[PDB]
Amino acid sequence: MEMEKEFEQIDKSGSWAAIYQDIRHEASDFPSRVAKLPKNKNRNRYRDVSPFDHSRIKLHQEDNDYINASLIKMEEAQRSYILTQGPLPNTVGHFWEMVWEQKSRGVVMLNRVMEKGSLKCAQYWPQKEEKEMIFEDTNLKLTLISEDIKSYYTVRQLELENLTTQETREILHFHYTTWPDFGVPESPASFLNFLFKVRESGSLSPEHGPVVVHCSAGIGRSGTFCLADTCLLLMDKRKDPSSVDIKKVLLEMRKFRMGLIQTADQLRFSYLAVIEGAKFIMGD
Ligand SMILES: O=C(O)c1ccc(OCc2ccccc2)cc1
Repeated sequence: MEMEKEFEQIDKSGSWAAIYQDIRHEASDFPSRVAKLPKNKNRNRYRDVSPFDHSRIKLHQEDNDYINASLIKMEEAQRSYILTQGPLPNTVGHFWEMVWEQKSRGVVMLNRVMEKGSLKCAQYWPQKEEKEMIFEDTNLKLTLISEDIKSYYTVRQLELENLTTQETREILHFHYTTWPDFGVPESPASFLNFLFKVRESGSLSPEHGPVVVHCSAGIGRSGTFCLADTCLLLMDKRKDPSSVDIKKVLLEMRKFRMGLIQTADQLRFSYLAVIEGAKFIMGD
């Protein structure tokens, strides 16, 4: 079926939970043996969210190459994404090592450091120009260059230096700051505006390594971001945009990381975002 009318048909029939459970039943199951080794326990935030072995990002280190991060490679859309958990106190150096080694231009953050009165990820970037951060375990230096605070999101320019070689690179930090502590946003308009700002920066384009996107577990909000982006790109590429099937795209993405889209409300919100976004790309 088309998307917008499938949407109203699920609303009128109130069957979002049943649709979402079908997706959960049909989703791929692949091994995640490296994630579960005892030496990696303090590298995982949640015991039930792990990267598959076949798609995990490897650190370029011989001691321990493990990080909780996955490469989502979308062949028809010609887009790749790295989805990862919010960094932990003992993985902030690994996180920036990955950004460096994978040649990423941008980092997309979809959570606040504290939500619901608890810490959802480490404070992993510097908050003042004159107070830079050094990660001694991976030999990297990180400096805040500039910061632009808007009503729904903040963009930061950061300088990452590899202290072994003295090479430097400019990284863009795109921080969506207004996702509610509970539920999903009422309108997708600010989330879509944010996606378009990431696109306009070059961070999603083939001349760079894959964008790094995270929330707390790296599957829920993060899944919503890449699902909406890929669906909108396919609607632009194909002769028949009504052939784009958001449930089939989501199942393709779940071949590369488990659990993408965590609730039926996140699934409904993803439909809403793609539907409204497709009108702006052209005009209604
Ligand atoms: O009739 C439909 O079922 C439909 C028609 C057009 C359409 O395209 C939306 C779009 C998105 C992004 C760029 C250009 C067009 C999607 C679905």
